[PDB]
Amino acid sequence: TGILITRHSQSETVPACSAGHTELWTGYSLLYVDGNDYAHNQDLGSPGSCVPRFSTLPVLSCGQNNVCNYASRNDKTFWLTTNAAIPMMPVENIEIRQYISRCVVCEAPANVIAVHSQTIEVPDCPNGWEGLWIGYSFLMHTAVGNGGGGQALQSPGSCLEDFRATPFIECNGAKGTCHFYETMTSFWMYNLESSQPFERPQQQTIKAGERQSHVSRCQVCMKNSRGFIFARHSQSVHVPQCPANTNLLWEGYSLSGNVAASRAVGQDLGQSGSCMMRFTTMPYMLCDITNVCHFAQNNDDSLWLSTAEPMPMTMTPIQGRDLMKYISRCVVCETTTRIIALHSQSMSIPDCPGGWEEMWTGYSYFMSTLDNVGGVGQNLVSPGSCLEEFRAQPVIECHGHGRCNYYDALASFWLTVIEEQDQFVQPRQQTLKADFTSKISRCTVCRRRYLTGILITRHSQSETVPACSAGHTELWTGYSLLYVDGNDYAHNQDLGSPGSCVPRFSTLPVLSCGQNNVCNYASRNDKTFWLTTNAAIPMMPVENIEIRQYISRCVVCEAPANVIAVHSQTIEVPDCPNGWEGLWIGYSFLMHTAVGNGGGGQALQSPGSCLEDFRATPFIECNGAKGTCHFYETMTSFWMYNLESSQPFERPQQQTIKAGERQSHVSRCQVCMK
Amino acid sequence: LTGILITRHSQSETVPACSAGHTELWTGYSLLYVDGNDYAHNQDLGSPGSCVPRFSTLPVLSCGQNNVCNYASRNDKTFWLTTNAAIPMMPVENIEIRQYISRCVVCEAPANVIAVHSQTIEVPDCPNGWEGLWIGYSFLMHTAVGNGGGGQALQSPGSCLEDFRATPFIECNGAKGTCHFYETMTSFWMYNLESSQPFERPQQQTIKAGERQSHVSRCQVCMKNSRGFIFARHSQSVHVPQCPANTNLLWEGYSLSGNVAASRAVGQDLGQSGSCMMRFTTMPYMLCDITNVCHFAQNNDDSLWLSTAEPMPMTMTPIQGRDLMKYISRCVVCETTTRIIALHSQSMSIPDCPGGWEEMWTGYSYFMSTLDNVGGVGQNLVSPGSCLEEFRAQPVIECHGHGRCNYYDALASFWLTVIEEQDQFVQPRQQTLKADFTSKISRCTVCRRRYLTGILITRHSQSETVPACSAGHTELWTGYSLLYVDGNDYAHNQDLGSPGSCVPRFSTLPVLSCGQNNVCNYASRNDKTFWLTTNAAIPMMPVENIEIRQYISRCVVCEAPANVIAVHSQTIEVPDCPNGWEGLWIGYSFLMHTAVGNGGGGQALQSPGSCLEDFRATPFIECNGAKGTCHFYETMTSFWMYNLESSQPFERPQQQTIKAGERQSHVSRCQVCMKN
Ligand SMILES: [Cl-]
Ligand SMILES: [Cl-]
Ligand SMILES: [Cl-]
Ligand SMILES: [Cl-]
Ligand SMILES: [Mg+2]
Ligand SMILES: [Mg+2]
Repeated sequence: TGILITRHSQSETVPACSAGHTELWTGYSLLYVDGNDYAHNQDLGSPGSCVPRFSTLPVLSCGQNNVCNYASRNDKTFWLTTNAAIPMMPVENIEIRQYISRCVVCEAPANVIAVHSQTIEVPDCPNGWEGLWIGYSFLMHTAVGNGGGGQALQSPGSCLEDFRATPFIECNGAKGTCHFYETMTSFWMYNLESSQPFERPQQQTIKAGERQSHVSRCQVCMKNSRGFIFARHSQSVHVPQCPANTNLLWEGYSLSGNVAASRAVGQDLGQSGSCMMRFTTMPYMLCDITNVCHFAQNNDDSLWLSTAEPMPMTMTPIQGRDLMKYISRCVVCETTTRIIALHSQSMSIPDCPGGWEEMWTGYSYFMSTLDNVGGVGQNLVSPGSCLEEFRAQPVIECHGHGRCNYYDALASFWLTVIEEQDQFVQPRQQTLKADFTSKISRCTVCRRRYLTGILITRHSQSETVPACSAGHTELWTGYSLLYVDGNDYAHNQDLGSPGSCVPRFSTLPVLSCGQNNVCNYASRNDKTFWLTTNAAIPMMPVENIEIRQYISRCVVCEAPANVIAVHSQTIEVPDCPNGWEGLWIGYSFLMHTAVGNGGGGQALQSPGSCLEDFRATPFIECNGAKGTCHFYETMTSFWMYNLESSQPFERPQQQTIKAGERQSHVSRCQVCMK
Repeated sequence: LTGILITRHSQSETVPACSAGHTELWTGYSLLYVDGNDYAHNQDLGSPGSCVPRFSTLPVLSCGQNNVCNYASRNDKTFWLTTNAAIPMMPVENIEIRQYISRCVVCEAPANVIAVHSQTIEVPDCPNGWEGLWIGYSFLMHTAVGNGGGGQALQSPGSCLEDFRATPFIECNGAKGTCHFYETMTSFWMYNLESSQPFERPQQQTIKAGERQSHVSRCQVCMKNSRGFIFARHSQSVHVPQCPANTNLLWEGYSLSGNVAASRAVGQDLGQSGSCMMRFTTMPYMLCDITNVCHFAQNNDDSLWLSTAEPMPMTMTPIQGRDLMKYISRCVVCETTTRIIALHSQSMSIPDCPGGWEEMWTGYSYFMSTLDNVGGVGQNLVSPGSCLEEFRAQPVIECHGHGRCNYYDALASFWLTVIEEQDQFVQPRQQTLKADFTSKISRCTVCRRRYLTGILITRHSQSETVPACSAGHTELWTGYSLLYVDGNDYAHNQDLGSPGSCVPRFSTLPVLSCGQNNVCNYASRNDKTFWLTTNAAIPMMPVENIEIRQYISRCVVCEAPANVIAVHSQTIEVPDCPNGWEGLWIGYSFLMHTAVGNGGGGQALQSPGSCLEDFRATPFIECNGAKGTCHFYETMTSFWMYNLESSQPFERPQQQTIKAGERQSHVSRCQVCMKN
């Protein structure tokens, strides 16, 4: 059954699958798209980072007035690059090919993960796992400023076989050229060998041939049970225990994320990338285009889940071995079946679906935000969105300097209780003490008790609740959540994830918590964004029960096998891979931008990247505390472009596409099940 | 005539003309801002820097640390005020651009010129003794996409556009040589508050087509008929402050710190009249979109007000309604015959005014406020707005379209700290203060000149030796060349032509941060500072202690007898000074900079700070605040005005990689000029 692994060559060569592993397609290694000044990344370990047809601009931009614009602004694409020497001038048409990494997508017989030693040692695979390749721990990237992204440390995409200081190239979309720029920065996990635990990082500048001995090593491992894994966090100084019917792989320290070059990139707390075997206030170094790397020389941060230990009365930063009292511990566990989280949005703890068993219960944790670096958020189907201890301040901030503290702008967001009758009523402002756990949505983490436990999410893009495919089991129905804009950070749910299908609607489904153990509901200026229906656009915002005709409905279904989207990048519907069968066809939906810092995007292998109805404005903006929703000219949708008339490295030609011609310029897709 | 300059934009293809006896200095094209390396650097539409003599879709060059500059090689943008021409269906190129670029003129005026805003449908009268030059609509902010954009100073004539347009600017893709209008472009205009009580909830509205004009605040641009320099003064209390001696009251109002629209905070300098609004409201503006619809208080935007010492309610719930009166600081706007400056001691000593200057008030050195994911609002350190009479850990309160205000945890303040002489070039000592804050806050004095009007000039040596004043100029102080502070990941700059960029005492951390619960923190987090650097050689690794001084540019602040501007040739030729002006120095046209993270900033093109005497591809250094070490990084970019000598105006820029050995020959030149 179709567990899918993606391999990147970091060269002009197309990589190969192993024997036994069936090749699904080959392509070009896509890192991220910069659309309307918003960076939307693909996971390098996922099939969505392997794009069959190259273009410097494989996307189309669509606005609120039935006009789409191709290659009409200043959007960029970023691709993993090769070992070719850095050119003096930007490269154009077929010379580009020498600089774009190639990739292959393969079906593996069992789960595949990356493990990281955080040292010069190559880490071993866990018992019952075997190595596929070894490499270097690739953590984050920025092209310029804080525009960039980062990898999940559980993902094979965080383990690149070739260490390169500049591992990606930047393409000017409409100019059709690609180049390297001095601001391009890579961030790699650092070799912590023999470092003094909890003491100040020993700053280093490293050059040329000595760089590699300072990079953390990794191995990508496949299970020989299909070997699904997850993390569990104690939120205390005590190491937690793996739940019944799961086996301990390793213990560690709870990594929430990293803030490099003023961009926070989180590690999902359900994944093994949130459980580091070695704690440090600075887990990574930066590497520049002149083959110099700097460790703890400038001003970057790490974020760790914390304990309930109080700040000292002096409120001075914590340093030295005192830090041990403040950092949460974790374990990584292996299970024969998949793990999910369910959120009630009520005081009721949700029950596990029929056929599943409860691993733990907790509180619905949505995101943490920071000042002027964005934030770090959880997938609402991940166990990381279900923390067993409610905390106003669940995350502590640490610096290259070697100290950590709670700083005032650190905020947390949790799903709130929404009584059924209150869904379409204006949120009522409330300030609460952080021991009032009765205002916080409850959650349950479940493993499947043979079906491995795959969930499919479908969005109707209408007022009608959609049905599961025949033979699939309906688990719940809900409303199509796209993202929450909280303290001016946009945290998305992928539309293929059950986390985008929330059972209860509200213009404000979250509350925020801050310092002094105080939480606030509907007390500031937050907003939420939902996939919308086919209803006519209103002349002014809609309010309370009128909102219901503009919110897409959804259903979450349990399916016997894996599901992916495939994209033709042409006007034709793509066939499913050999051995897979189609569930629905649609239009290739990549990313979106909106007012302020608003934006997000879909994984290209996710069913969320395949919407059945093409809509230039597929989502609506809800004013959180006002209880009203509306469409705005600041909303943009990005779809994969129909490249049928283009050569791979041909420069995009500007096109303004009007009315009924828009759909003919949009890539088609099919959602397929093994 | 001392060389006071007024800038007018026609919002049309026709070049505008100067008033009666006003002498024309030059004409040009109306530059709004430049988006370089994903950083927006704006020109003040009321200043000569917004009037650029030679158009290009990309009039700038990008230079890096590794011996290469790039022209038209990335995805940089320019934004220009536009005309009344109909919006095209697709981007326009080459000569088709011309009909869409507003023209401008720079004129010499005999006296000070300001904008006054009614915040109503009524055109405000000029203050007694002032004469109107034009009337218009109150233009506050703009965004092109996301939170990239900027805003006007409400004292500036640039906040008073004669023609109201929902889309008053056009966007040019630098390297493609095309310009266009995009659906995400938004303008923000001050709102007509005629039918509303000040502390009642904003009554949200959606306004269509023909009714939009009647909801826009009106303004008049006024010239003094004394030259009538003005300043604001804030009480930080509900009491209306008094105008100091030898100054006269123009109006009283409420202390506006800034606005946060589409997730971009744009401050009003607290020394300028734009920080003193006649009418308070939690939502002073509306947004207007490209489809001729405006929305007032329908979505989620903010205003920022200087606050009183009134305690938050113990419940910590937001404040609403009549209760808001207790929290909003009051202000006055005063006129004076001479100019106003602030001096900062960086110590517990209160500084004395220079010889020939008289003290108006004393206070504490206020640098900036930061907010979460919208940036921050900062003060010019020579402005009286950088000298607040009362220290406050939380000097600013945040207000919403909803009609409520509160302090929120992410709202932080930054103050200049005490730096002893012996603390310079030493690693900062961490300190968390729960009491005795004033032991670590710099003191300041606001002075007016006692005839010379008190014009101050700043020179940067780009060396470790202090530069000299031009003869006839009086030296007031010397210092170190501060470019910007990166605090809570907001970059707040000092213009290199402002005396605020000349800091008497160096530290890798010259500020401390204060926040909720009345706690201040020095060297406690991860802040950093950027200084103009020297001619010294690039180090192989970060420098420390006795090595840092050779890398920090020195500066001098001098009093000049007449006004001083930079002029730019936009060619390899050194430009002549205007008729009746004489040159002080020559140099290279320095527009903006970007660095790690959210780091960046830029110079006003009429400021001497836009004219550096030495070209350096990496003209500044990055100091790690708490570590006390400084270094150069590949993330540092400098932007210079480009040599357009052989470019036709609407010609498409040609990509060029420019290697060391010819970088200087592609850089516009400048001369800094003083009125005779
Ligand atoms: Cl584009
Ligand atoms: Cl809110
Ligand atoms: Cl460019
Ligand atoms: Cl610091
Ligand atoms: Mg906001
Ligand atoms: Mg930072």
